[PDB]
Amino acid sequence: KKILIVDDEKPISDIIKFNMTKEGYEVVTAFNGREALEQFEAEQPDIIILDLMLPEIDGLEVAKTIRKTSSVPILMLSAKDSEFDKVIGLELGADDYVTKPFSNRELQARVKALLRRS
Ligand code: BEF
Ligand SMILES: [Mn+2]
Repeated sequence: KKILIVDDEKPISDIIKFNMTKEGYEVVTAFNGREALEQFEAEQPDIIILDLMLPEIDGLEVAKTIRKTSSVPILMLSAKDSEFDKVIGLELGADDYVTKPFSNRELQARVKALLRRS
């Protein structure tokens, strides 16, 4: 399975990539919202892990745009942890929303759960 990891912070992207590589997934990365949409179109990932505070296009906009044409599972991963943040992310099309800092093991389990019901 292929996972697109969207995060502008390289250290965070690297940690998620390492953990997804350990699960046997193929990993593709994007460091801003524009790169996220370009990688989504070129790579057709099975699941997207999506940061929200991104340069060029924010994660909420990326999710809304992707949802116009695809039902690909989206797991938002952000430091934005308010009730409004989680509700808006889910209402715009996210299948899950995990807050930073996060557990690598829980992330793996949620990606598995999402792939299970998608
Ligand atoms: F910058 Be991500 F929204 F944590
Ligand atoms: Mn960010």
